[PDB]
Amino acid sequence: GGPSVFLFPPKPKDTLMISRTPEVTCVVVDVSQEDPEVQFNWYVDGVEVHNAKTKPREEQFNSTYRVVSVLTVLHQDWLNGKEYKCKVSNKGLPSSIEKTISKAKGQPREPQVYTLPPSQEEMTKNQVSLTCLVKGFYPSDIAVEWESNGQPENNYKTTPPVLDSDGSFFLYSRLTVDKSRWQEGNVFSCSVMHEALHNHYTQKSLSLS
Amino acid sequence: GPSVFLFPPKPKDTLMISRTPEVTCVVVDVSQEDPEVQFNWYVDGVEVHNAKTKPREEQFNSTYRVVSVLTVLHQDWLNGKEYKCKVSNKGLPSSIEKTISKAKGQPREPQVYTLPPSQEEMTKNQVSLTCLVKGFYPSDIAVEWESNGQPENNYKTTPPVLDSDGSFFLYSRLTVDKSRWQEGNVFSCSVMHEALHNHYTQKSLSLS
Ligand SMILES: *[C@@H]1O[C@H](CO[C@@H]2O[C@@H](C)[C@@H](O)[C@@H](O)[C@@H]2O)[C@@H](O[C@@H]2O[C@H](CO)[C@@H](O[C@@H]3O[C@H](CO[C@H]4O[C@H](CO)[C@@H](O)[C@H](O)[C@@H]4O[C@@H]4O[C@H](CO)[C@@H](O)[C@H](O)[C@H]4NC(C)=O)[C@@H](O)[C@H](O[C@H]4O[C@H](CO)[C@@H](O)[C@H](O)[C@@H]4O[C@@H]4O[C@H](CO)[C@@H](O)[C@H](O)[C@H]4NC(C)=O)[C@@H]3O)[C@H](O)[C@H]2NC(C)=O)[C@H](O)[C@H]1NC(C)=O
Ligand SMILES: *[C@@H]1O[C@H](CO[C@@H]2O[C@@H](C)[C@@H](O)[C@@H](O)[C@@H]2O)[C@@H](O[C@@H]2O[C@H](CO)[C@@H](O[C@@H]3O[C@H](CO[C@H]4O[C@H](CO)[C@@H](O)[C@H](O)[C@@H]4O[C@@H]4O[C@H](CO)[C@@H](O)[C@H](O)[C@H]4NC(C)=O)[C@@H](O)[C@H](O[C@H]4O[C@H](CO)[C@@H](O)[C@H](O)[C@@H]4O[C@@H]4O[C@H](CO)[C@@H](O)[C@H](O)[C@H]4NC(C)=O)[C@@H]3O)[C@H](O)[C@H]2NC(C)=O)[C@H](O)[C@H]1NC(C)=O
Repeated sequence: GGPSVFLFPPKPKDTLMISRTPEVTCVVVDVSQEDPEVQFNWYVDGVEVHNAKTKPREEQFNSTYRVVSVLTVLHQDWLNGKEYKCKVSNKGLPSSIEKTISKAKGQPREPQVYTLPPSQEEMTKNQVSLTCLVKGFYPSDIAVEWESNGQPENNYKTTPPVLDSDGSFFLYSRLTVDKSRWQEGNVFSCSVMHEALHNHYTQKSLSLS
Repeated sequence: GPSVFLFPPKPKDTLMISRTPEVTCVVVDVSQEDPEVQFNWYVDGVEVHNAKTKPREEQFNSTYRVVSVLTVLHQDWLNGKEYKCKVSNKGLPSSIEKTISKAKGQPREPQVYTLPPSQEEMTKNQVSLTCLVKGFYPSDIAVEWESNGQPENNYKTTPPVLDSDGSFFLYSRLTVDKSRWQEGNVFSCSVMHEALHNHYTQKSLSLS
């Protein structure tokens, strides 16, 4: 047999906001009962760190255990492409497993944000679609949000990023609103957060006029 | 050990009786040590034998790639019959089994809306023509663009997204030169779905 190790990147919104906390997560599955206490070693560009909180064994229904270690990272380091390494080993055993992760390499490209009002044919329905097109960005790590008059909006869905011909990404975010709120003149805003934007943030408004 | 993958027929093939839909079972990572691979097809439990098998293929990583294709009936797929692929090989200690069928559920008609480019995009050399297709089920769908009867090629489509009402939506973006849009050419977004009358609909989009 043998345990498996998976490494997960922080959330884009966490890396692009100084006030939030980005976390790299290392997950070990298929740990047997009589396996020694799993130990973790974290490395940032080869340099070992020690500010990683490790969680206890979590029994799964397939009679294996699950162990999770979480490392807090600096926004500056992750956005500069530093390499994070998770070294998993049992206490005593010489076998060791390593996994690494880092940001996508490549030239960051600034996204272009366009807002599209609902089609004239959709006005007959009870609810209209507000469309936010975000194209031409790299890497694909991005966060899109909707809001109106300050408060966040709730009923929106965002497509996965699609790789475009020029090597950049684009996606669409669709906010569904009641037609009444669109005709009453309310202002809706599409917030985009990407590392290639000024202050990692831009915003485009959309209202009936 | 090797791995097996099972693919559904193309949505365009299942929505036109003039075309032929086929389920595709692909066996990859077969080692040259053992080239013998056996297929067994089942349609709602009943085994069939009318499926063909493409001969082996080389790979840049010193592996093989054998394919088996079963032709299905349009009514059989749209009714939800399960299709099973049982791959037997010496490289597999027990035969791998893969099943597939159309998503069960009440079909829902797609709404298609064409959206012209944003005013802010007119400052670029190319503009974006957007086709919103929402409220459809199942996710099997085909979206194409054409201008003045001839098909367009420079478009990309997002994968279907599960909306909160249990239906799917997607966007298709046709990229055209700003000149062509400004000259008044008519572009059409074609959508093919089983819940549509004649399985086909198209919405146009022009400057005036
Ligand atoms: C015993 O059970 C455990 C627990 O499973 C749970 O319990 C059982 C009983 C069932 O009920 C399960 O349904 C239930 O989930 C089993 O543990 C599982 O083990 C498998 C592998 O054997 C793992 O699969 C991997 O999954 C990752 C993604 O995992 C995320 O998303 C899952 C849902 O989609 C979610 O369940 C996971 O917890 C995890 O969630 C993430 O968590 C972090 C932090 O917690 C969070 O920040 C994230 O937001 C969150 N994400 C989401 C979406 O929620 C998947 O990525 C792996 O695929 C990679 O590796 C494959 C090789 O193993 C490879 O084939 C793939 O192509 C892919 O390869 C990667 O590709 C990327 C490209 O993008 C590349 O960059 C990478 O380098 C490359 N890596 C490699 C190695 O190739 C993989 O599929 C399960 O996650 C894991 N579940 C849990 C809960 O831990 C255990 O296997 C069982 N044991 C036995 C013997 O049966
Ligand atoms: C050696 O090389 C070969 C060949 O690779 C080729 O050559 C090398 C030299 C490189 O240049 C490669 O870049 C090049 O591709 C390798 O064979 C590959 O093996 C991998 C697996 O390791 C396969 O990946 C899977 O791909 C499927 C989708 O496959 C289609 O799309 C591919 C492009 O995306 C395309 O290349 C394929 O040919 C195939 O195309 C289809 O062809 C049929 C034929 O008629 C056609 O009808 C279809 O229309 C057409 N489709 C398209 C889209 O074009 C992908 O879906 C798989 O992901 C699932 O499986 C993972 C592993 O199980 C799992 O971790 C994922 O999470 C995911 O899980 C699935 O998720 C869906 C939805 O979420 C769910 O419904 C499923 O149930 C679920 N399944 C499971 C099991 O969980 C997977 O990524 C490659 O396709 C395959 N390449 C070819 C050409 O077959 C070989 O691996 C190499 N070996 C070594 C040792 O290196």
